[PDB]
Amino acid sequence: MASLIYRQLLTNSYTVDLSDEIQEIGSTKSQNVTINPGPFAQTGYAPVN
Amino acid sequence: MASLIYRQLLTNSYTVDLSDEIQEIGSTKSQNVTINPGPFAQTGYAPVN
Amino acid sequence: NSVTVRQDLERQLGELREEFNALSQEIAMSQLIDLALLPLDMFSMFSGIKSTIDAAKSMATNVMKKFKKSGLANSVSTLTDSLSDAASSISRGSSIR
Amino acid sequence: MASLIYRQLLTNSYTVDLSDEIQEIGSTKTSLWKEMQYNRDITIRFKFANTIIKSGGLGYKWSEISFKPANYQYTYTRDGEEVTAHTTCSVNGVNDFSFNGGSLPTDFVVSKFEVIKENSYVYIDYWDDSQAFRNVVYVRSLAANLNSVMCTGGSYNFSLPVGQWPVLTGGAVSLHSAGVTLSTQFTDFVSLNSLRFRFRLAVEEPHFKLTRTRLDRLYGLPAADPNNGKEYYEIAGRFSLISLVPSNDDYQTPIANSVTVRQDLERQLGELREEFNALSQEIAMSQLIDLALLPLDMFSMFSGIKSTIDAAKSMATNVMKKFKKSGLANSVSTLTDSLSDAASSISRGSSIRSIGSSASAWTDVSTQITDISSSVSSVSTQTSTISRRLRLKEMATQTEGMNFDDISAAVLKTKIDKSTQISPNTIPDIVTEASEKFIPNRAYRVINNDDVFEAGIDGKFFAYKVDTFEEIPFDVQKFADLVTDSPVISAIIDFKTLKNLNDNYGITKQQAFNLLRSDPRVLREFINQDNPIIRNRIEQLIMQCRL
Amino acid sequence: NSVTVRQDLERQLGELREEFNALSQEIAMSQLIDLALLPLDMFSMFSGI
Amino acid sequence: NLNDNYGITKQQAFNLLRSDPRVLREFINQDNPIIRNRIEQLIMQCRL
Repeated sequence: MASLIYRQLLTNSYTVDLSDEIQEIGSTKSQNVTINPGPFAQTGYAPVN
Repeated sequence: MASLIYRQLLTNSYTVDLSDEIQEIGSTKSQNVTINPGPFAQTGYAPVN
Repeated sequence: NSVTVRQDLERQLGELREEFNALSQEIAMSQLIDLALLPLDMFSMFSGIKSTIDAAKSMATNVMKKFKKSGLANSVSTLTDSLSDAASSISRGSSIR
Repeated sequence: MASLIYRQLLTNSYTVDLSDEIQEIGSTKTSLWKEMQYNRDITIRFKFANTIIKSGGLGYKWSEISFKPANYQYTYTRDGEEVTAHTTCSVNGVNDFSFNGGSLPTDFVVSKFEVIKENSYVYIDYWDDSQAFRNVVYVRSLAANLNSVMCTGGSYNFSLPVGQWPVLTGGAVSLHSAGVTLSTQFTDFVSLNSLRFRFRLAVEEPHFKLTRTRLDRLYGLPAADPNNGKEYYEIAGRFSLISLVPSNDDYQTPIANSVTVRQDLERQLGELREEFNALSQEIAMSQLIDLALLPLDMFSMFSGIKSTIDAAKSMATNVMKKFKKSGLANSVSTLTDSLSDAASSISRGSSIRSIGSSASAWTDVSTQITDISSSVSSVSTQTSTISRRLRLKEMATQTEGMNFDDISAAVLKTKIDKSTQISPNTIPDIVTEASEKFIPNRAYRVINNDDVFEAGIDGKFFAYKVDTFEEIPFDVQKFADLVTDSPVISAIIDFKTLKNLNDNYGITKQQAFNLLRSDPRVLREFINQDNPIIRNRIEQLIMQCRL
Repeated sequence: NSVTVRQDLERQLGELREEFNALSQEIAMSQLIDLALLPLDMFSMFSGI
Repeated sequence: NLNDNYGITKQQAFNLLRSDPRVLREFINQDNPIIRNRIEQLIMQCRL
């Protein structure tokens, strides 16, 4: 029935995962960002003459 | 109640094979993965003698 | 960039099954049959899952994979092909009763 | 029964898209058959290659360090025999690392630098010489147990005009085999098939560093020296194979090999139809009716196929994607469109039709246009058109009483399981033809408060009473608009057979009620005991389904 | 990188809804009733488009 | 409201079950009763 067809449309969700992993595997590159420090020391070279 | 639950767990055998095939063939044709250098410049005293 | 990750193991299935029965033996009664009338789906059968760590799709696929090798699947397949062959022609005239 | 089989296999035609896209992206750039056991113990030797390219100038900039598919050989001694092997390697899903020294032309820089981590794969193929290696064109299943290898990496150094040379040491990836399949391989125009091995990865503790560079504690085997100056990589393991051979009719003569695939059999269509006519001529008496009750889902439809390729489901649903070329999917699409757009146009679409009893699409849209035959009446034409349309539709939506597609798929299964010569790639046309070419002309019935009539796609039609049997004169419009909004009874037993059966053998009331409403219970109970004339009618009807 | 916008594709539905209303004003009266009776499935709805 | 028109003794046990399209179709096709207004507002009642 139309309402039953609507519930059927709700049921078959086990294909969206297949679809988007298909999208991902044929998609562009992956990447891995790296780590960075915080504050610093503000040093120099005093005894120069 | 359960009738259709066990019906659907049994019918989707036609889809599980598609799933394993597509995951394998995607594993075959995966593209390259490139890391990012990061927001820093790594330098050093190169020409020592 | 560690040495590697290490998947963890799990206890043998016997203790799981016995404690599963021990958990069954304190189920409610009226709400059980109250639930036993609503025919849900294949979807909400696995809607509420714990921590869903990139697992729901793979777990559903694994359920579908493992379900077809059960005794019930073999029994229904032998049912259907046996009746198809029986109706196909006069294949078995009279061997046993 | 089989009505729902056709419905949900048609609805599950949205899955053809994933298969089509993945297949496109993966190629961019009784039995008369017997199986042989094949369990030959195996081991394998590996080898890795590399490619290095510098940039012209002062010899300070380096462009790419990359892997490359290599192929070696070795001489095997197992079971007291000698065999030679050709093997090739490959890799996919490699991570890319880089190191910039700056811009001025006196500093070291490498642009592309591939290293393997826990996201890649390695591919291996065999070339044996035993007869097991020659029977790998038709295989049922494949499995292999292999031992892991604790592979490592070596050390490479550059060379610069001034200063001591930069070195690059270390590399370590463990291997774990998971998955075996089939492929082809060639090196000297010797193209013939082989089997593939895929592996998962794991890296170990050693540090793979670069000297005097702001770089340390790299994890993963690089492409500098993946061999440590060694020769091969010893990996042993079990192996299984259950391939088959196209054996002859006899039993004393097996075959020592298998010749080839893509053989030009492709046997001519039309010569694969008369044997179905014979099979139907020796089909059954009543057990097909027993078969015509259980709804045989997609799993049970192809449970006993016994093939070598699992893509049968995708093609077998592409077929009810592809009735676009026939008149099944086209008919449902067109008539759903007609009902849909007739439900929105009151201005023009609501007045451009013919007349039944009221503005309905199931009756007057049937009388759209058709060139008339030599000599017929009028009412026959409208009855034929409306019966044809509600035939094509009401069958595929819902009804009461046993329906004709049930027996249609019944004869389908009786042919498929008792075929004895069908390839996995000829069913995706037999199913289409049988869904269309069968069921040529069947009549339909509906009950209305002791008043009942019938018509079919032959130009014939009658009307008669329930609790007696005589003809009453026919009318059109009230009958049309009462069949518009009622479940219909697929007339398995037509009017003349009912009249003859009542006249000769008599009938009780309960039998009349449960027979006029297409209940298979009374049908089987009646044809089982003594096979009267309607046994002839049903044998003709199952004879009628020609192709 | 770009300061990603917090809205996407709404500027189409925002104008499409009113013409939905305008066209739905003049639906038929008897034909949509029996348009509901046939169980128009997942394939049928999305085919004739 | 409709009970001013008779429609009784076979239509009550069906239209009260509120599930059969047959009797409502037969009413809507020729009678043009209050139910026509009811379902017309119902159709309008789902604006979006």
